[PDB]
Amino acid sequence: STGSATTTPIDSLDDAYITPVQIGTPAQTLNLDFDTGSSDLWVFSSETTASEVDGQTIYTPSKSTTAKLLSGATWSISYGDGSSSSGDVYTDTVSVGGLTVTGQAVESAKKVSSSFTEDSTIDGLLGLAFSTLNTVSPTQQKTFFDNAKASLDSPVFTADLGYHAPGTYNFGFIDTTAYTGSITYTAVSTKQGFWEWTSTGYAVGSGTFKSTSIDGIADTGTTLLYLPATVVSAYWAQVSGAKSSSSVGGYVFPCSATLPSFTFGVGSARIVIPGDYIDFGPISTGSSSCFGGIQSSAGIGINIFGDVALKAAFVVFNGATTPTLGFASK
Repeated sequence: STGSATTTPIDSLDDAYITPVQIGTPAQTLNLDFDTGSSDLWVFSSETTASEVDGQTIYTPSKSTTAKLLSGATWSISYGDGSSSSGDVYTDTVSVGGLTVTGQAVESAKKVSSSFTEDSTIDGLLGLAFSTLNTVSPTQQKTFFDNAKASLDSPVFTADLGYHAPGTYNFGFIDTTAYTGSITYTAVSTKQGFWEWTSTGYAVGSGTFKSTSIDGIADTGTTLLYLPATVVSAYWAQVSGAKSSSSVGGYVFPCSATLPSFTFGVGSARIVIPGDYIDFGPISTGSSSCFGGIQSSAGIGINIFGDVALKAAFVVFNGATTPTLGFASK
């Protein structure tokens, strides 16, 4: 089997991407944030504290003939940005782009933090990291990809995120029309539960390539590119007037600037992030100070190749027995 679903930015900044997901019988369609940096499929639901719902579409398990309470199971998750959610668990039929999993753990939120409430466009998350990070207790549950794997033509999914445009998540096949040149594959460590890999270096604009190992995770659920302070300083030093602002929470730059591109290495291959991808616009409405799309990972504890980097590439998440990551230009 295969599946193919369109993923759409939630706003004009590409802050996140939503993908329609069919849950239950008859189908309830929720728009979920596909997140290769976590491993829980959780949704706004009929059980979510009413004051914490503001515009989201909810999953109502009582209206699904195939929903079953997973008795005794609870979940609770906290994300790198400080947000969180928790609740109980149902199993139900879940379909993505024509690909169906029966018995999928659907984590029903009783509580969500303000950040989720305030985002009316995201109805939940669908985790695509390794199932070892799944937070369901006392019986850990498998991701959608993990459950689908054996049925897939090939044990892969791909992320093709757009710049200010829709893109595609595919399951079970590689669309050879979706990228240019060849795909370069690189080793993955699953030791922390992430799609963790080592970039071979970087360049800033038309500058020379610096060969240096940068361990990081491929994370569709993170907006920006978070890299070591040395790398990020080297980038923003090429933008007149750019500075790190503790009041704003990172690097800002004059909105009048033209940003340089940023290149990262995948083996001997190179992925170029155009300068425009690194512009996240005014820090506040009407401001002439703009927020940078490359920020320091110092104090995160890990480097994150988030959407800013991934949307510059066609990315293969290979879930074979020995997992790997593939990157192609597009």
